[PDB]
Amino acid sequence: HWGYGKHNGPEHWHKDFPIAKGERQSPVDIDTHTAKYDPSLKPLSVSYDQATSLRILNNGHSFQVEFDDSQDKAVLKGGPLDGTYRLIQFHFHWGSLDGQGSEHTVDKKKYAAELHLVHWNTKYGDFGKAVQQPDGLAVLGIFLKVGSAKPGLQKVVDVLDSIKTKGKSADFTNFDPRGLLPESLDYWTYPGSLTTPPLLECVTWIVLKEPISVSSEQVLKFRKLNFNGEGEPEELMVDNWRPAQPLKNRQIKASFK
Ligand SMILES: CCc1cc2c(cc1OS(N)(=O)=O)CC[C@@H]1[C@@H]2CC[C@]2(C)C(=O)CC[C@@H]12
Ligand SMILES: CCc1cc2c(cc1OS(N)(=O)=O)CC[C@@H]1[C@@H]2CC[C@]2(C)C(=O)CC[C@@H]12
Ligand SMILES: [Zn+2]
Repeated sequence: HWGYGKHNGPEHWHKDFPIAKGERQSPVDIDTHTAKYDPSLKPLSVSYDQATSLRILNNGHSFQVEFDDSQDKAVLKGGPLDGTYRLIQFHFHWGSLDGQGSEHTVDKKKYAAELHLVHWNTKYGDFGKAVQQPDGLAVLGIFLKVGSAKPGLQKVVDVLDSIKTKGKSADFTNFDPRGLLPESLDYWTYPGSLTTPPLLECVTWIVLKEPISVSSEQVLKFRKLNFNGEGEPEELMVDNWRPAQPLKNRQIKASFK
């Protein structure tokens, strides 16, 4: 099955998933000089006050914190988006070294990690139907750099010991994702895809310009997770990022001058 190794990594994915070579694949390099300010972009609205987390899961590629999305609680609206998108989960991508790990890049710069807050367009009724639509998902991407600790991340870091291996989960209630957000909501936006198989072209990407800082110890704990299941040979969960893909016939728009 697909993964991030030499024999099953991103350069192999197109064999099982030919859309890997499609017209709106993600991630991309954000060329800041070529991105254009768009006055038509409505204000961006991140409303997470009623977010209800449930569980944290090692999914074999990364780890994810899942939310109760059976009601309109935590939602993303505005910006480039038409309608309302509901938060279902967040997860991260990260490196084996601080100098790599992000999926998007900014003028070719790679960050240590990238947080993805995944939301689905409520007009499609549930997540599985939404991923079949060109405007089905909105993913808010946030870069992580290594510096000061992010206090709001520590509760996540400390439960990772309980989900070391693939398929392990743990209860994870009352976690507030507002503690993972930078000060500014200035962003770049473009139409793209999921960055793992099945690589569906269903995502409006909204990538924040301002990174959050996390500590070396916090990201080190990400790197102690395992891709493997319990009782299997240990494979450290690191470098679970897809590299930048061709921009093709797309323009990246900026929310800011
Ligand atoms: C990989 C594409 C895909 C993923 C998913 C579903 C359906 C999918 O499309 S498809 N075509 O049915 O396979 C349904 C459940 C989803 C799961 C992703 C992780 C989710 C969102 C959570 O965190 C909790 C609910 C989980
Ligand atoms: C649907 C959003 C999305 C979900 C997921 C990933 C990437 C995503 O796209 S992105 N990076 O936000 O564009 C990476 C790993 C995925 C995880 C969902 C649960 C999965 C499918 C499993 O159970 C095994 C693999 C797990
Ligand atoms: Zn992701």
